[PDB]
This record gives sequence, structure tokens and C-alpha cells, in this order.
Amino acid sequence: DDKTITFWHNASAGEGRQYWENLAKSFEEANPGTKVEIQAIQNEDFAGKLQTAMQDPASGPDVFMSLGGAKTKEMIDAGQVMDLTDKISDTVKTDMKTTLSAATFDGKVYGVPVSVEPGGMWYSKDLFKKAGVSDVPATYEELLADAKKLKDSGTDAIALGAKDAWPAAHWYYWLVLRECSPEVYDKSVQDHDFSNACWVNAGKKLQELKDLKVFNDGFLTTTAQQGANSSAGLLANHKAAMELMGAWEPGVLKDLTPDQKPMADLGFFAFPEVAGGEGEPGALMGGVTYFCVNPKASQTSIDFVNYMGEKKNQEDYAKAFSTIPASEPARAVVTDESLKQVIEYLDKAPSMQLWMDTALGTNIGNALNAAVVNMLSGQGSPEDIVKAMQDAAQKG
Ligand SMILES: O[C@@H]1[C@@H](O)[C@H](O[C@@H]2CO[C@@H](O[C@@H]3CO[C@@H](O)[C@H](O)[C@H]3O)[C@H](O)[C@H]2O)OC[C@H]1O
Repeated sequence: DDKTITFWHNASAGEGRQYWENLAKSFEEANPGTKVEIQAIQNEDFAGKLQTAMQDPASGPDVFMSLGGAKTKEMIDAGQVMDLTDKISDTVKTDMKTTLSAATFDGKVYGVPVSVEPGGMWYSKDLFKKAGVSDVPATYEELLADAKKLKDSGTDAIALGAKDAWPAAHWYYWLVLRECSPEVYDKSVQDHDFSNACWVNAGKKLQELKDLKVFNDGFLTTTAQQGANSSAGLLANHKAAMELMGAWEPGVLKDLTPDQKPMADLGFFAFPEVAGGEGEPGALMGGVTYFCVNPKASQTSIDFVNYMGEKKNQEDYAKAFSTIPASEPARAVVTDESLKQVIEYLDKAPSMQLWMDTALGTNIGNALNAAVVNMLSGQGSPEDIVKAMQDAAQKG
């Protein structure tokens, strides 16, 4: 049938997963004859299943979460993403003013944003007190010192989900964004040119952290979001003191604590500044989640994504996922002190870079994430990270 749409998302948390069921049901109630068939896919599996299914758009999801950045661009150029410019509602246009640019390519809108998720450090204030760290580090060297204190106090300072590749790389991305001048950064990302010494500088500053041996001991086999021993699991259960992640974090932790209630002592601080770095200071980096429509899909699919953008649905989103909703007026409903800081940092930001691997596309993103892991496991150098990106870049 044509009033029956297939919907793919990545909410693994029960609350998040529940929210979508509820939106589906209450959408069927305002849309007679229409049934939403849901697939919830674990995030680390999502790209593969999407990129396989959408080889044949006819037999693929009507509505799906976007991979973002260059990865969304790859799907557009494959004709796997419907143009929603003349199709989004006026409520979307108005309330997602800021966020919609993440979904805009060649002046065309390809999706509806549901959240904006900038990155930084999520930490156990308690484990911080127990190690003698009273203030959050404004500098990289200061941070490495706090790792020294935390290691001595007998806790793993930093949880690292290196088994998934990207969580490791996030350290590298942030170092680059603090080392590279905004112009070298922006140009490197667009031109796939990585010759500047700030790319190697960054890895060196990362090697230094590795040498301090302050990661959780199984970081190489630790996933990011799966199970109690995942890196978010370790943070949520106070087995590790901090993690570097996007603002989806509180809702993930909330799903992994012993009682599935928010983490009592969760705190946030921006990525520290780096001495001698040329990065625009306080430069934000993060993500925007949005949903795309199959080009082979019908009006019901369109009405579904517009339904996502409505303020009540977005306010619910914010509470279900413990995140910042895309819709500006829905953000009023955000009560979490950590998210409140992040919104502040967000509100006064000149810009926000998308995740680096997202910005660089599949080949380069993957090669990069993999090489950072290589050097953290002692089988690679800062130079090898650059080499890998350059090599993958030859494909386009
Ligand atoms: O390539 C990297 C990405 O894959 C990464 O994806 C984000 C990671 O985690 C996701 O958080 C989910 C939020 O809601 C819960 O219900 C889920 O269970 C989590 O999986 C997130 O939505 C993705 O956008 O971001 C950064 C890249 O480096």
C-alpha cells in the first residue's frame, strides 16, 4: 500500500525508542488509513543498512535518519534523497532557521532537523572532587594534569569507545580544530588537503595523551554506546571520570545508569584551549540529526516528517532524548544544567563545524577514524593519520 510508510531511526535507548512509537501512533490518529512501520537500528549498523537498502530506492525505507554532511551529499548525488524544499511546513521553516543549514545542499532542503548536538567533555563532578580537581581545565595541559590526578586517585580518567573508531577520532578532530587556523581548517575540509603541519601537530598532542596511559584499559574493545561496559556505560556508572562526545550524551547515560534516571553528578565543559593553537577559540563542533524522505515515496511520508517539526513533538523529543531540540521555541523546555550551558555556548557561536568524519565523507572519514585507532594501539604515527586521509582522498 501507499499510505503505509517504512520508517528507520537509530534510537536504541528505551525512552527514545518509545518516543518514536508514540509519535507514530498519534500520527496515525491524525491521518486515517495510514500505518507507520518502524525499524530501530543500532547506530553503528545504520550506514551499512541504509546504503545497502537504498541501492534499490523502491524497496527501501520511506523515511530515514540522515548520515549527515558529505555522507548525506553522497546519497543526494546517488538520487537516494528527495528534495523537500517546497515540501517542508512553514513551522519547520520558521522554527528550524538555524538548524536547517545542516540539511541544505546547493540551496535545497533535504531533511527535517530534530536535534542539535554540539560536542565537548562530559564528566563526573564527584570523581573530580575525589581526585582533587576543583575547577574544570581551560587548557589542554591542565586537562592532562587532571588526568594525572584522576589516575592517582584510582579511577580511569577518560572513557574511550575506541572499538567503534569515531569516539577515538573525536579527540583528534578537536585537537585539529584547536590547532588549525579557521581558514586552513575550512579549506582542508573542503579541498581534502591535509598538508598543513597542524594536522601532524594534532596527532602529536594526541600521542602525548596516549603516553599518559589514562584510558580505560580495554578501550580498544570498548564500544561507545552498547552495554554497561561501553564508554558511556563506564561514565554513567562512575567507572570512568569523563568522555568526549556529542550532546546526545545525557540521554545515553540516562539509559545506562543503574536506575535509568539521569546521571546525578553529570557535568559539562567545552574542549579546552590548546597553547600555540591557531584555532578560533571556543569554536564549536557537533551534529544535527534530521530525517530524509525516499525519492520514491508518497505524501504520507512528507506529512510524517513535517509532523516531527511541530513544537509539541519537538518538546517531547527534548525530554525523551534529553537533548537540545532543533526547533528554537521548543528549547524553552530544556531544564538540564549541562544542556543549558551548551545552549549558551551554542547561542554565542560564530558557527559550528559538523563532525569531521561526517564532513569528509565515507572513504576519508573511515580511513581517518581507523588510523587514529592504529596510532593509539601503537601501530601508527601522527604522520600515518595524514597519510591515510590523503590516500583515501584520491578516490574523491
Ligand atoms: O560518525 C560518527 C557518528 O556515528 C556519530 O553518530 C551519533 C552517535 O550517537 C548517536 O546517539 C544516539 C542518540 O539517541 C539514542 O537513542 C541512541 O541510542 C544513540 O545511538 C547519534 O544519534 C549519532 O548522530 O556522531 C559523530 C560521528 O563522528
